[PDB]
Amino acid sequence: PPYSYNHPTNCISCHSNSTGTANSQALSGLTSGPAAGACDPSQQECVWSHQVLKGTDVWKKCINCHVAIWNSINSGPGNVHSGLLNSYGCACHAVAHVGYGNPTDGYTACIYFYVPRLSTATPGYFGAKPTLDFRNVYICFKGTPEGTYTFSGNAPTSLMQLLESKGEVTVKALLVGYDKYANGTVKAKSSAADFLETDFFSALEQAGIFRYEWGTASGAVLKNPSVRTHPLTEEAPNGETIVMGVFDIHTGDFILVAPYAPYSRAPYYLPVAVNPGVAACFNCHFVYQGQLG
Amino acid sequence: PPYSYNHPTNCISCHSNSTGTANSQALSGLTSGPAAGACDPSQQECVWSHQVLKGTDVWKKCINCHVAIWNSINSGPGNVHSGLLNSYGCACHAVAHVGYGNPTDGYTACIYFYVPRLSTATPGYFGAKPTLDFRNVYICFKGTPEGTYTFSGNAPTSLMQLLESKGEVTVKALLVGYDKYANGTVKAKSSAADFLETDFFSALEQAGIFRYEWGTASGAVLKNPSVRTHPLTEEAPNGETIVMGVFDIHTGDFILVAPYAPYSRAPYYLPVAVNPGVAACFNCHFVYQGQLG
Amino acid sequence: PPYSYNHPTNCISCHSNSTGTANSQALSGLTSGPAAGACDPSQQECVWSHQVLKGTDVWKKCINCHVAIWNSINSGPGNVHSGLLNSYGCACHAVAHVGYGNPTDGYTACIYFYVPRLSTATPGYFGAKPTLDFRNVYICFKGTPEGTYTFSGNAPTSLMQLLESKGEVTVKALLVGYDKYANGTVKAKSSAADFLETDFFSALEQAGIFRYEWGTASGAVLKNPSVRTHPLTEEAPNGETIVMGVFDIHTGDFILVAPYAPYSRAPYYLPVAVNPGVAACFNCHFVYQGQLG
Amino acid sequence: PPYSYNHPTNCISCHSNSTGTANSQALSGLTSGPAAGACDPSQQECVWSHQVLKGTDVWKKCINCHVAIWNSINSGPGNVHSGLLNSYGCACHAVAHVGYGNPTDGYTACIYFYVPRLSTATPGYFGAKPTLDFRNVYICFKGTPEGTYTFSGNAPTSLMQLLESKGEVTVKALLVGYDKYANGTVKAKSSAADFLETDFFSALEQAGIFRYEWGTASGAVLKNPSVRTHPLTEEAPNGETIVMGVFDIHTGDFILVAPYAPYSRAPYYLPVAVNPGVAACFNCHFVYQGQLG
Amino acid sequence: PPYSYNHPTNCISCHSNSTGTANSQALSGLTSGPAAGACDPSQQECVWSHQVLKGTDVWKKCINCHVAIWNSINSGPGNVHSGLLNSYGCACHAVAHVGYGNPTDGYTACIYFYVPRLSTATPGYFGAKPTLDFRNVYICFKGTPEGTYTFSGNAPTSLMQLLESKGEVTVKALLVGYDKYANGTVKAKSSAADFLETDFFSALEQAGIFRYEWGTASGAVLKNPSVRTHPLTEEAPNGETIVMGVFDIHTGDFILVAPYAPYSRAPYYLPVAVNPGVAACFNCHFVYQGQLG
Ligand code: HEC
Ligand code: HEC
Ligand code: HEC
Ligand code: HEC
Ligand code: HEC
Ligand code: HEC
Ligand code: HEC
Ligand code: HEC
Ligand code: HEC
Ligand code: HEC
Ligand code: HEC
Ligand code: HEC
Ligand code: HEC
Repeated sequence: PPYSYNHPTNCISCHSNSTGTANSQALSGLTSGPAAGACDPSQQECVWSHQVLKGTDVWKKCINCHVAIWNSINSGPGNVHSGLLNSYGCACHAVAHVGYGNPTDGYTACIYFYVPRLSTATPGYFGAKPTLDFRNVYICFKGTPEGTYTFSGNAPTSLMQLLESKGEVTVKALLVGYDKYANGTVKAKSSAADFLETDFFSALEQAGIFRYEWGTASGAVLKNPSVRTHPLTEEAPNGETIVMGVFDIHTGDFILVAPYAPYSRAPYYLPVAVNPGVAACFNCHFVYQGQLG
Repeated sequence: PPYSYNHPTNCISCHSNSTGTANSQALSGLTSGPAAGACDPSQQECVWSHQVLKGTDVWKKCINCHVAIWNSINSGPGNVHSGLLNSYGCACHAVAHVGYGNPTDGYTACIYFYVPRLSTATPGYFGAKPTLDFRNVYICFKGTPEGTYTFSGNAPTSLMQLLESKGEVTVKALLVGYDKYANGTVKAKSSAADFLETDFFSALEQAGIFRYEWGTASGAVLKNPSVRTHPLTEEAPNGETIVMGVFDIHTGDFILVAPYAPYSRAPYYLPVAVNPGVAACFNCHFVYQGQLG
Repeated sequence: PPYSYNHPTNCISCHSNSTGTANSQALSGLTSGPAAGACDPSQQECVWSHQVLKGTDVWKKCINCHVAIWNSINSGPGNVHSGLLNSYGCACHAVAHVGYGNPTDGYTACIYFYVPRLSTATPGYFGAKPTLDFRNVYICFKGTPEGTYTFSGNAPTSLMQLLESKGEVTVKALLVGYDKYANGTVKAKSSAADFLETDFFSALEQAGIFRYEWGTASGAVLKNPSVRTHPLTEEAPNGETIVMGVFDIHTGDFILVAPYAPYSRAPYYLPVAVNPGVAACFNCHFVYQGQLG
Repeated sequence: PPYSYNHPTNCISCHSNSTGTANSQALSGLTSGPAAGACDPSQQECVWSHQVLKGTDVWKKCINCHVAIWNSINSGPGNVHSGLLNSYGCACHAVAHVGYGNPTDGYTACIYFYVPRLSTATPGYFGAKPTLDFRNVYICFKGTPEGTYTFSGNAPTSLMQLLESKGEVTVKALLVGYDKYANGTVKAKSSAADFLETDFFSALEQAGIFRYEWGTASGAVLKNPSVRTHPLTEEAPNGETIVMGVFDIHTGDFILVAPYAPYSRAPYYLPVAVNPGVAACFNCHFVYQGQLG
Repeated sequence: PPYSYNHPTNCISCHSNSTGTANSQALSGLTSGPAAGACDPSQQECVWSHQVLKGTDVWKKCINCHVAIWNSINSGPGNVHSGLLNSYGCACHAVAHVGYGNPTDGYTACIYFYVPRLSTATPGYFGAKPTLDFRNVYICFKGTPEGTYTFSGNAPTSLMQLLESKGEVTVKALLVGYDKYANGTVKAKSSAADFLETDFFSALEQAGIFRYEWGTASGAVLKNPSVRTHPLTEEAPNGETIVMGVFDIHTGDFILVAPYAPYSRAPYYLPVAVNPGVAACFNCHFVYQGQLG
């Protein structure tokens, strides 16, 4: 069975354009019913049509959850980036598919993200905004949790050279200090960071990520005892997971978005002043003709 | 990961209008919860709504730290400049965003500040105070740490001409002599200035800025051994930082506020009589019709 | 950066009521510490509270250096003028703020001083002492180093008329002959005056002011080789300076206090018998009902 | 700037008890050095302590020049008047401070001198010497160069009545005939007096006073071409001067000491037999109980 | 100013031992030059040293004018009295200093002369010559021009008693008749005496003394039109003068030497046969043990 590391590993929901709508292009009759994309699930039984998507459609077709954020960026309080998302989906989050375990042999994982394109637009361009083209490039590699890596893909050669010279891909995240109790209560502390810096394939071994609270009478943010939040993540040490975060193409670092918005304030990560999560946008907003784009 | 040069490079806190308040316009439900600006983080889990701000709002929305200074100027002991700040935010500090490194190719950085406007107000005006309009103009440029620069922006043409003729933007700061010990103790000396004057992009290489003390039994100001101060800054030589200071539009010099208030007295910077930090206000308080405004 | 012409151009020290005292009304916590005027710099880190002062307070709040002179006048050997200084500060020295350069366009400078008030006190008063009221009036003007000037302010109309008719404000000082050597040694001669008489804005171009000695084995006063004195001043030809001296309201002449007390004796300024520095007190001690007060 | 009429108008030298001595009560450290009256100018830099003196001390503290005359009277060839000078300073010379000009409005000037006191000493005293008490009284007045005057002060009522009845104070001096050449040579003639008699405030307009020679091959006294003497005085028509001479309290006439000792012989002032300069001593040496003392 | 009655009232020339000689004990440097009695006026500027003399020196030190008469008596045609003058100066002329005026109150005047001493030299001496000792005694008094007088001094008691009994001191002189013309011509008549006999203090009111001629084509003595003689004296009615003559101690009469040698012949004073001027020598040449010496 698939294991959850940071995201629900429902390979159908993220790849098949919803399941509950009327026409439901992903739904088809079971035995001899209507052809694919024609049944009415509210009026007749029909089954998944085995639809799989590739390319930029997958980024856009991830609006099955996160309706609030999608509406927030599209004609909401995030109106600025509306042009980018409405044309390329979530064009700045990196999805890292991972396959199998047993660290004795070495796993296999690919990383998918976007890279701004700048070969056009009157060479010599050094603006504070990028041109609207991103090529949806990807990187995939194989290796053991310790030591060497082998790279492949169609990423820009400048990033491939950096990754080959480095020899590994690193993962860094911010670990808000937390206290775990017997009944599952998770309360955050006031001064603890324990900055993460490990190989990507050794990051599958540890699950000390804070990622919000779930307790009661907590002194930081949460106060309601009976809610369904998402506390500290799971280990998943030799399984098939979907690691989600952002990929800083400048240094080849896959960064996890470990803390949430209410837990990115000074009295909660004081020892380490920086939050690694917000680092992708420097590969978009301060570009020039060369660099690594 | 973002690097800290003089300011916390938390790109969300300075651009998203707080995160912990009740309504919390920057907070939105994670999967299908309340729309953006409607969750209660103390009563339900919700996530950053990807809100980004541009214009004069960003200057005003920087009241998430520095509550003491904001209250000091607004109806406090800094009551004089209350009219300016309450309408334009911190209208005299310059924020210099910087992107990427590897000085072989050259970085890219922009500078944001304010410039008094004087085209109105009965031509021939030569008062000791400026008119209340500042246009929040910006300058951005690209170049290597050594030699030539290329400029662009919407700054007044008089300043653009000076910057193009000069060919570079310089950084100057006051370096109070300090002694660094093994245990991190930093004690200031009695006579050492070592005035800074370097290209802006070569200022990212050196971190000899004094910027307060952190030791114990210090003979200058500090006496308490266990406090969390901010000692000498960090290098950040090929990273994405946020350099903060003031920009003197008269000479195109980006000035760092290197020493703090307790360390701007005669027995602490004696060899160099002037403190470069307090130089912005000459572009506001002694203006005339032309000049560089 | 600010330039030094005759005084340290530390715009905070002269305008913010000290920085090192316990309560330290000008000091405030950095991020969320105690409010302004409440931190203890010897026990906790806190920063300048952006306090700026206007009016008669600025004159009194200049006791951060010059403790010896302040104590000399207040209940010392200068006991006579103790009543005036303790109520109005240094009420006879003129401070001349100056802004920007490039003499092609023309600078902008204001002058601040005191003027005795005599409209009261039984009209017909022609005593040898003035009444204790001085109104702390100011004059500001704009113009190029050559030729015309434009005046404004709230000074008494009699002085404004004289300044407009004259068309310029002149600067005069006594230049004790000096010899400058390679190693910085400055020795005064026996007969050289070279009386100064130039427009105020052309006085920023030349720095031939003697202003004490710094050498060794000097035959005039100084004998110790290793001391920190203040030798001949600096040019500062297109910068923001703070010119300090006295303003003779009778002729509208801004007079620099060029020589010091040990160098105002006959064998050191013989060719010119008068010392222009001591000329302010004729606007206080020999007044009548009209005049220019 | 102050103007010289007959005396160096150095208001500090005559009022501040020297400047070059070791202890130097008038010298104080500049910024934070030793307190007033404690610096060593030959070993450390220190500045005028703003010391001002009033009363009989000012008369005694004028020994900073005129060392030869002071030693001549004190235990020298002027041994007779040694008792008077050692106790009251120069008790027979009159100092007349003057303030401002523009004769359209009228100036303001005070006169300071000594008056013998005779109310004691067995009424009926008509000796040829006065009693040793002089009260250092003063007279000050205001008026235009033409016509009326207004008097005030604490002088004996007998002199005040005479001055009010007269309506003006007159100045008289002896003008030795002189010839002035292009190169500054001044040679005295053999028969020319041109006795002076004018209002005090109209005496500031003319500068025909002989007051010694400065030429070469002169047939009267001087023979050396290269000396620094004091030739004919200056006009100073609307300025702040210090007129020095003697005040004959008998007639209220301020008398200038116009010619020097070598030029008070018969072949140099023949037309007028009397020299007005030596007229003060009749108010000391031939007094009685009443008179104007 | 001093007034001239019969003698130049130059109080310095008669009291300070010349001014033009090389060593010039009465001359001293002005500001810091050579000490008193050491300057060379022909080679350097120096000023009166305020030297005043008392005693028998003043009589001898009156050789600054009258060189002809001094040489006439000393080893000349007046060889007889050479012993007296060379040891006591002009020991038979009386000098009468006078002070102030306004005859309503009364003036004050002293008289200085010589009195032969005869208490020694074998009591019973009645020779035709006096012994060589004269004691340089003086008399001073106060009184109004009319009526009573008050006497004091150290004169011999016999003369004091006579003066007190008389109650006044009288002045007598011979008035040669003269005619005064518009152009200043003064011509003497042939028969007019108008003998003077008045109180000393009322003699200051009238100036009808002949005292030589100044005209042209005069029939008495003078023939040259252009000469500088000394015609009829001046009034000086309420001033400070120096009355010069001889004092006849026998009757206490101060006698003026009114006519000169060429005008003491019979056809010029015919009505009064005696000339009062030559009356002093009867107090020297016909003395005895008692009398009034
Ligand atoms: C349905 C279920 C979806 C779909 C179709 C997508 N997401 Fe999202 N996601 C989902 C859940 C329940 C959560 C909570 C995380 C948890 O339970 O542990 C998330 C979280 C994220 C995050 C935060 C990652 C982290 O905190 O470590 C991101 C960045 C994210 N999801 C992105 C994302 C994108 C880009 C999608 C479409 C391309 C997308 N999700 C779809 C549930 C669901
Ligand atoms: C939250 C965290 C913020 C926010 C939202 C702003 N600042 Fe400020 N700032 C912050 C810290 C922790 C510090 C300490 C500096 C350090 O840790 O090294 C500062 C400092 C400054 C300074 C001093 C710069 C220097 O000493 O070199 C300035 C001038 C400053 N901050 C300005 C500033 C402005 C103008 C802001 C809003 C527009 C602002 N800050 C927001 C923390 C925080
Ligand atoms: C701290 C630093 C101060 C403060 C707060 C004031 N002064 Fe003063 N001042 C200071 C220095 C180091 C010097 C030396 C001058 C030099 O380095 O070149 C001075 C000098 C003066 C002078 C002399 C001016 C001259 O010689 O040309 C004056 C007249 C003077 N300072 C006046 C003054 C007044 C009136 C102040 C308060 C209102 C004042 N100072 C404050 C240093 C400092
Ligand atoms: C220092 C400089 C002093 C001081 C402290 C005093 N005097 Fe004197 N004085 C000085 C100079 C250089 C001169 C020359 C005059 C000139 O340059 O024109 C004088 C002159 C006088 C005179 C003569 C006045 C005349 O000729 O018209 C007098 C009477 C005089 N000075 C008096 C005087 C007194 C009474 C002082 C102390 C109370 C005194 N001076 C101080 C220079 C200096
Ligand atoms: C310099 C000037 C002197 C000095 C130092 C003395 N005298 Fe003499 N004197 C002087 C003048 C110019 C005149 C002319 C008189 C005039 O101008 O009206 C005189 C006159 C006399 C007289 C005659 C008095 C008379 O005619 O009424 C006498 C008796 C006399 N002078 C005496 C005298 C004595 C005793 C002196 C020294 C002790 C002396 N003089 C000095 C000019 C000068
Ligand atoms: C929550 C999101 C999400 C989930 C869950 C997910 N994917 Fe994807 N997948 C993506 C996105 C986004 C892309 C876009 C890659 C591109 O556009 O090039 C992608 C692309 C792919 C590709 C294309 C690779 C290529 O070279 O074209 C494959 C294969 C794939 N996914 C397999 C899987 C499998 C197998 C699972 C589950 C068992 C899975 N994915 C689950 C988001 C997801
Ligand atoms: C993957 C690309 C990408 C990333 C990552 C990204 N942006 Fe942008 N951003 C854009 C583009 C494209 C635009 C211009 C949109 C347009 O012109 O329509 C833009 C515009 C903006 C603007 C407005 C610029 C203007 O001139 O008005 C702001 C502000 C901004 N972004 C902030 C941010 C911040 C803050 C981050 C990171 C926290 C970020 N962006 C991350 C692509 C990106
Ligand atoms: C502590 C303050 C601060 C931080 C941190 C900060 N900014 Fe800004 N930023 C500002 C201010 C102030 C402005 C105002 C510029 C204006 O008003 O024109 C601004 C403006 C901008 C703009 C607008 C440029 C334009 O032309 O309109 C962009 C893009 C931007 N920031 C990007 C970023 C990114 C990306 C980060 C972090 C990864 C970041 N900023 C972090 C203060 C900050
Ligand atoms: C970016 C613009 C700006 C800067 C920088 C600035 N000021 Fe001002 N200042 C103003 C304005 C605008 C006013 C007038 C406010 C009003 O009229 O309401 C003012 C007013 C003042 C006043 C009061 C003037 C009066 O007539 O009462 C003082 C004092 C003052 N400033 C001091 C300073 C000092 C000191 C500095 C530098 C250390 C400084 N200011 C920097 C904009 C500025
Ligand atoms: C050493 C002394 C000193 C220094 C340094 C100094 N000032 Fe001042 N300043 C004064 C004094 C004194 C006044 C008093 C004026 C008054 O009372 O009217 C004053 C007044 C002012 C005013 C008030 C003008 C008005 O019309 O009310 C302004 C604005 C000002 N200063 C600006 C500055 C600036 C900007 C700087 C430095 C960058 C500076 N000053 C540095 C002494 C100083
Ligand atoms: C700006 C005004 C001002 C200036 C400039 C000034 N004074 Fe004064 N001075 C005063 C006042 C006011 C008093 C009277 C103080 C009192 O009555 O309490 C005074 C009093 C005096 C007194 C004592 C007067 C008395 O009757 O006892 C002396 C002496 C004196 N000043 C000397 C000087 C000298 C010397 C100077 C110049 C070198 C000078 N002053 C400059 C204002 C001034
Ligand atoms: C060369 C001598 C000299 C000079 C120069 C001089 N004074 Fe005086 N001053 C005196 C003397 C002597 C007195 C003594 C008055 C007394 O004792 O009553 C005096 C007294 C005074 C007084 C006291 C008035 C009173 O009523 O008590 C004042 C005020 C004064 N001076 C002002 C000045 C000023 C202002 C200057 C120059 C700008 C100056 N003086 C220059 C010699 C001088
Ligand atoms: C032309 C001659 C002459 C002139 C002019 C003159 N004196 Fe004298 N004075 C004398 C003589 C002679 C004595 C000698 C008295 C004695 O020896 O006792 C004398 C003595 C004195 C004495 C001494 C009195 C005593 O009791 O010892 C005084 C005082 C005096 N004079 C004052 C003056 C004054 C004041 C002036 C002018 C302003 C003046 N004199 C002008 C000739 C003169």
